[PDB]
Amino acid sequence: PMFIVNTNVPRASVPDGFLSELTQQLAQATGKPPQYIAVHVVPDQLMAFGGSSEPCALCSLHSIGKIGGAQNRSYSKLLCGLLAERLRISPDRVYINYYDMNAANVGWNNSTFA
Amino acid sequence: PMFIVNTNVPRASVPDGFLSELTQQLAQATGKPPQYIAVHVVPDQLMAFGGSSEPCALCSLHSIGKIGGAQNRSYSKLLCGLLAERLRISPDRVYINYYDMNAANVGWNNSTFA
Amino acid sequence: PMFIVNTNVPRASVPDGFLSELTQQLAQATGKPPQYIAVHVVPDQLMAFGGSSEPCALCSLHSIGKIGGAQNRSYSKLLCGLLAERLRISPDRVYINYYDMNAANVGWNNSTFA
Repeated sequence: PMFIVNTNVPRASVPDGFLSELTQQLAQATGKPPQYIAVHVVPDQLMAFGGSSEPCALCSLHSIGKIGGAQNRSYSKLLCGLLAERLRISPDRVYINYYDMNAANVGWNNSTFA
Repeated sequence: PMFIVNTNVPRASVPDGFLSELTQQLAQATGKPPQYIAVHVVPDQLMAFGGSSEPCALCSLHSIGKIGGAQNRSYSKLLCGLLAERLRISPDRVYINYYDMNAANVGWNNSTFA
Repeated sequence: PMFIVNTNVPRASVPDGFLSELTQQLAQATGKPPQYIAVHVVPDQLMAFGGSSEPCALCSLHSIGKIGGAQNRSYSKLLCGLLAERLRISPDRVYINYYDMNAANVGWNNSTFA
């Protein structure tokens, strides 16, 4: 799985352990080994949500399977919780786009997963 | 809706109110309330279009509905126009990817829109 | 086609001419003229892969057609090879997401390809 967070919070406010915390929590939530999880955090962005530049986040989660109606509601609770606690972002200023990837459409280690 | 602009134009050339303008224009074009519109502008990027590093942009628009043949032409005229007027990017050096998102695949405030 | 590379390798390690090389190699691999290829390289990113911050990359390739099972294997060998040779990134620390875009969902030059 790969998880991307784009946010206007400054780099100095991103805790040093945040990428490792996300990796472990996503491994538990998805049931996948941590070795397969990639995380990308992009702070200091020029962003607005609802016309306001108060802290916000635009996120994406891509996974081969483990995406769906009930699962995505659970992921949204987990991730809004982490963003609220660690980055101080209000949960109504977070969007998360979920992508169920076909194995033939994910490249890794010179090949694809198909 | 969520609109992202990645561009090699320098940050100093982005006008002060550009995020507000995009928000209002997108609200009018999509018919969705400004409260739910997120905009993200990423300048100073290392980009090329057709092998050249003249000003260019790669953009994405994600929406739950309001995506389709005729609507997307209208959005492209609006958005290429704004980027040409405000950032001085030629419209033939802009790509905009459009994504019709399933409501179950957009997380917000501890749930999804399904 | 549009190709995006996000990496934690520093900007100073990106060779002169890399965006040209990517444009030329992707034109050959996809069969599309170079004029319609856009490339975007994002170094110095805060990223982890498998809970480690050793060099890694998250990439996307979006094309109108020319995406599929066997083609994506060929692209992954090509692109993992280039990232390994030019940026010193191990292929097992690269994900590439492939997107087959409908022509009606790509805006360019004030219109769409539909």
